[PDB]
Formats: sequence, C-alpha cells, structure tokens
Amino acid sequence: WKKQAEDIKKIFEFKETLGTGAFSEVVLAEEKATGKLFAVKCIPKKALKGKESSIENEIAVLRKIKHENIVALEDIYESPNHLYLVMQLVSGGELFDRIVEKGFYTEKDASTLIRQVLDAVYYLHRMGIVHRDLKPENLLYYSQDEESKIMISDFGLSPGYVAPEVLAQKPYSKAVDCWSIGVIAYILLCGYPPFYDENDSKLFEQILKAEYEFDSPYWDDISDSAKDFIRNLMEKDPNKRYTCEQAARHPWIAGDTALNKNIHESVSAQIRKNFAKMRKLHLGSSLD
Ligand SMILES: NC(=O)c1cnc(N2CCC[C@H](N)C2)nc1Nc1cccc(C(F)(F)F)c1
Repeated sequence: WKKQAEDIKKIFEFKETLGTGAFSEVVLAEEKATGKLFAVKCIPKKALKGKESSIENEIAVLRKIKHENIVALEDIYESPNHLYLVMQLVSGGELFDRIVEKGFYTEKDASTLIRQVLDAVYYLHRMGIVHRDLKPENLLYYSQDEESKIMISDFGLSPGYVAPEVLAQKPYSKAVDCWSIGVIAYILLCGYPPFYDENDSKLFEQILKAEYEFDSPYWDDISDSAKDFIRNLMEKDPNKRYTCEQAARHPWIAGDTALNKNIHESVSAQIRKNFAKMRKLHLGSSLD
C-alpha cells in the first residue's frame, strides 16, 4: 504493498461521487500529476475493524489478477484513517440504461452478457476470490460502442440478490456468487427482480425458501433453455447449484438455444417499473 499518503488529496482531485455503500464510497478522481481519471474506492479503516488481515490478503490478490471483464486495481493508497483502492474508470455506461435505449434486445444479447460475467467470476474463483456483491449496478460497459464488453466494475470487500444460505446465516461459499449471476440473468430476461414484496419480512421468507416463478405473461416468450439455465443457478441448495464452469457449458451460453426474438418492449417496460432512472451506407462503408 500500500502506498502511503499523509493527505490523499495531494495525489488525487476528487471530482464526483459515483456510489455510496454502508462501508465505502466510490468517487471519480483525477491524478493530479498526470490528469488521468480513476474510480477511487474510499474505505474508512474503522469499517474493517473485524478482519483487516483478510481484506489485506484479498486486495493483494486483486492487485495481481487481470481479466477482460474485471476492472483493474491499479493502486492502493493508505491514509491514517482510510484505504483507497484506485480502480480503472469504466465510462461506457450503465447496464440497464443501455438495454432500455436499445430498441432491439434478445436472449442472445442477455446470453452474451452472462457469458462474460461467468468467465470473469470463474477466473475469480480459480484465484480463490469470492466476489460477494454481484449485482446489475456493478456491471458497466467498457465503451459507448454497441458491441462493447461488460465489466465487473466494483468489489464487495464486506437482500434481493443474496443467496438463501446467506440469509440463513450459513457460511459463504463460491456458490453464493453463482446464485447472484442467476438473479442477474433473471432480470436480464424479464426486467424485474425474481423476489419482491411490500412487506420486508415476507420478502425475507420468500428469498430464504427460494420462492420464485417465471411469471406469465412476461416469461411466456422466453425459451425453456433459458429458464433451465436460470433454474440451475437460482438453486436453493448450494450443494446442487451450478458452478460458473458448469453454467458456462450450458447450451444457453455455449450453444445456440438462445432465441433472437425481440423482447425489448416487455423487458424495458419492467425495468422502468423497478429501477428509477456505426452507420454504414449500402455498397459504400458497408463493404468493410
Ligand atoms: N470502476 C468504475 O469506473 C466504477 C466503480 N464503481 C462505480 N460504482 C457506481 C455504481 C455502484 C458501484 N457499487 C460503485 N461506478 C464506477 N464508474 C462509473 C459510474 C457511473 C458513471 C461513470 C462515469 F464514467 F460517468 F464517470 C463511471
């Protein structure tokens, strides 16, 4: 390792808050010496009182990992009261915004997104890292290009997306990441979270018992292969739950069972209900 700074503000100009959690905040910051922009995760040291050593081991591994679909941890700074994770800035745009504005959106688009997420988390699991906070807001596009890759853009060093065994207060595993990927896939195909209720206590019971359905009519035009894929990831028993490597082989990801039907109308309509907000000329540039 951690670089030392008496005043982190001598190194970075903090410009814009990007997200605030219970124990950290990510801020868009400019390296004063270079003008380069980064996403700096600011962590108060008091929040890490229970197990500083495990966080130190995790960040040390994160510094060495490198993956297409994972933000790079470029540096670690330390002040008397804070830890600063200097992350690569992903400015391509948010996942749900992109889908709403698309106009044409299919299972193949959703499968392409999940395929990248599966590969990134599989790699993380191979390196001994459990992400623990996989959710749509942590997925950002690398660039504005329509074919841009998606990127896991934040880390969960510390209820709708969390696995039942976590709610049961059972010990975490890599399997909790796989459950979360299944929840992301569910939302990508219908636009609403699999578990909801006005009463928080009844919502807890529904997640704990894994009570969800592929509700009509929203799922009527979704392929059976996609539902089978989600079922194996959103499996209550972690002993029976798909691994990332298993899910990557499923025909919905690795094969051709993902449909090309335009589901944008229903999916974007549900997203708005649940989440608050190259041109080529024929025989000219088309011949590339
Ligand atoms: N790795 C990152 O670049 C990055 C990390 N964390 C975050 N969040 C915000 C979403 C929630 C998450 N737990 C922390 N958002 C990032 N970036 C981001 C977000 C919005 C807008 C822009 C900007 F390009 F317009 F500036 C960048």
